[PDB]
Amino acid sequence: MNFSEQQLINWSRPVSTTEDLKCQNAITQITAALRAKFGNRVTIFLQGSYRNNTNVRQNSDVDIVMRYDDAFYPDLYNFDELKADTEEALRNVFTTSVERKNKCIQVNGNSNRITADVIPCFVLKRFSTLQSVEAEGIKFYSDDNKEIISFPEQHYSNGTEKTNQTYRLYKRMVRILKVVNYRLIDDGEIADNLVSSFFIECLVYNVPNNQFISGNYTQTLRNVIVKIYEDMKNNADYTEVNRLFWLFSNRSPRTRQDALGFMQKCWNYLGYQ
Ligand SMILES: [Mg+2]
Repeated sequence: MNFSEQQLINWSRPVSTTEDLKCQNAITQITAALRAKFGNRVTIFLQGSYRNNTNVRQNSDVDIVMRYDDAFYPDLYNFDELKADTEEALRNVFTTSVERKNKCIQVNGNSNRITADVIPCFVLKRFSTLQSVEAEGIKFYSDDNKEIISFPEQHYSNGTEKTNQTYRLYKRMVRILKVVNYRLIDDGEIADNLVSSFFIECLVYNVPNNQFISGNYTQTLRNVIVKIYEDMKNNADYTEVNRLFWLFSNRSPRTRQDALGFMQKCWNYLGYQ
């Protein structure tokens, strides 16, 4: 195949992490700006690639969640106002670096801090039929009126558990496939939204643990791609990493065909035979 075992190992490593000075600087500065307005009425935490340790690009943007939750976690008002107040708190400090986006407020970085997406949100509680329990996550609204929900804590914990059980290969395989995704996008071979990082993470999550072969990145990656590809042809019922909801739920526009096509492009790019 086209890339050596060592090249796959190199691609499997995290590139940006929460240890990075520029990441710490962004979190510190943004946290101070938000606390100046909201005090203890919010919980601030990370989600996305810095939280799950799946970054494969230098100087990656960080996703900082600001959960307005005074009603649920009190000190021992609609979403439009929350997001506007969040934007104001950030603009007072970061001025022209602040840009409102559809699902977040972006705070553009500089020589000393990474860019950050600040995600104002509320507590969400929803019943999971998969687990027959009420689950707690977050909810917010996009500027184009979609209700966006997430379970970042359960996503974090389940992904960490799987990597701990697979010789650390679960997240290493996610990272490799994210690298291939960016390369295919840069080459114009796939659209930049054929698959997202979240989608890749969920696809690999559903590959059984016994497909991850200690110390064999080439064969593990082969197993991962073949398993997802075949599962997509076979109409498989994949879960999200959070194990609370189905990946191919009728709430989500992404499809098994998207995953099948992505796996094919990865297989061809990597040169497996
Ligand atoms: Mg992200």
